[PDB]
Order: sequence, then structure tokens, then C-alpha cells
Amino acid sequence: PKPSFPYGSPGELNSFLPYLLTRITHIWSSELNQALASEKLPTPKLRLLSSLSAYGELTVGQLATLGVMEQSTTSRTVDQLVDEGLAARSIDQRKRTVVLTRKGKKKLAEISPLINDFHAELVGNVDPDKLQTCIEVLGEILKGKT
Amino acid sequence: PSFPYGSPGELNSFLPYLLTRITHIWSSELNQALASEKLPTPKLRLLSSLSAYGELTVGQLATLGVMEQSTTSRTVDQLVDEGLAARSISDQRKRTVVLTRKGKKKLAEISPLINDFHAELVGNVDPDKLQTCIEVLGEILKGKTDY
Repeated sequence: PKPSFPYGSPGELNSFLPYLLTRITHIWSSELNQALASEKLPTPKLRLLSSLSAYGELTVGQLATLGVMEQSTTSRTVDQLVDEGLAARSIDQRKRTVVLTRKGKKKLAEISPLINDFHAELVGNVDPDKLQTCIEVLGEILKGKT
Repeated sequence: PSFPYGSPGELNSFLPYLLTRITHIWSSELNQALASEKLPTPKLRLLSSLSAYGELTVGQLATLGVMEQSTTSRTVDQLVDEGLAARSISDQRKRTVVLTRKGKKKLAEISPLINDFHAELVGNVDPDKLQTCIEVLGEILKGKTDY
């Protein structure tokens, strides 16, 4: 009779994906905001460059999506990176899209070494080929939920 | 080898990007869904944990619920006043917190929604791929906190 919500031991919760996702995400996001605090290229500014670096030219609605951010906040953090010279505006079709500038690449490239090193500690000593299974699963899950 | 995330396929294979996107989807859905039961993911998280754990200090509720002892202490105080929890005493004197009869019945009344959301979330993944996914996420975390 598999365990169903609500779970009845500490060990059952330990196998409930939605609980695991959050303890680990609070953990990644916690250790990184305070190691980023140094460069003070905040998670806000980090997330958005990361997404444009990956998808190329994005709308602000799209940035708030990939970047897991509110639409207004995105746009604020976007006018920053523009005025700080890290991204610029453009327009293909016609609504208001954002792009990465050469200034923005380099900024990324600089923090990059830190992000990776955190990834490696995160993953720690997990089996590689099981960490491939896990990230294909999670990638399948994010496809079916949007 | 992959870091410089210059592609979706690469980003979307970055565990902390998946971990973030997926986490946000789940709690916004449930917070929203349960908004009439006034069970936003905070209050629900704690009760969830009280169910699974049994008796936690204001402090273990903080860890498990990824919050600050004050905000938790406040989340805890809504639940004692909504009729879903009770501040108790350890079998020593560390200030702990349990579910009530109404609180227990509340997660019970709620469960079809959560398990339905959970079925939605992790539904059509190969069940063995999923078990592995779960083992790994549990491995990864153990190594960080041990609680």
C-alpha cells in the first residue's frame, strides 16, 4: 500500500519528489547568493544573463519564465543590466526583446568558474550515469509541466 | 563537458536549473490551488512535516521547511490559532509542535489534491527512472545537511 500524502515517517517524505526538490533548491540558492554576495552580481542579475546566454535573444516575459522571476521584477533587473552595460535591447518580429552584450558575456565567464564548482559539490560523489538518469527525468518532468 | 550555458539543451540539463524551475511550478500550483483553504506552501510545508516527523522543535520545523526560526515561529503560530497544531513538551523541556485532531483531518481532507498534483508532476516518467531520480536527489542532499 504505497505511501500517499500525507506521509507518515521521515523516510517517506524523503522519497516525495516535491519535498526533495525544495530542500535542495533552498540549499543551492542559499550557498550561492552568499558566495555571489562578494561579486555582488546577485542571483537576480545572474539568472537573467544565464538565460540570454542560453537562449540568445529573449522577451522580458520569457526571461521572467526561464529565470523563475516575476514579470515586473525581471523588467527592473533588465533596465539595470542595460544601464550597467551588460545587456541591450533589440527587436524577426516586433515586441521588446533583450540581448547579451560583449560586456555581459565576460561578466558571466568570470562568475562561471564559481557556479560550476558549486555544481560539482552539489552533485558530490553521485554515480555519473545515475545523475544522467536523474537529470533526464527532471528534464522530462519540466517538459510535461509546461 | 558543458558549463558555458549557450544552449537550451545544456541549460535544461543543468541540475540546479531544473531543480529551480520545477520547485517553482509545484509550490505556486499548490499555494494557488489551496488558497481558499488558506494553506500557502509555508503552513502546508510545516504541517506536511509534522505529519511525517511527529514532533519537532520550532527549530526543526525551520530546517525542514527551509525558513527562518522567526518566520517559522510565526507560521507555527498561525497553525496553533487556525486549530491545526499545538505547542507541547518533550519527553526534557524543548518547545515542540504537533498536529491536532483538526490538523490531522485537514491534511486528510486535502490529500487527494496533493496526490493528484503529485500524480500530475511525476506521472508519465518511467517509474524506475523516477526511483533513480529520487535516490540521487536524496543522496545529493544527505551529503549537504544530514538533516
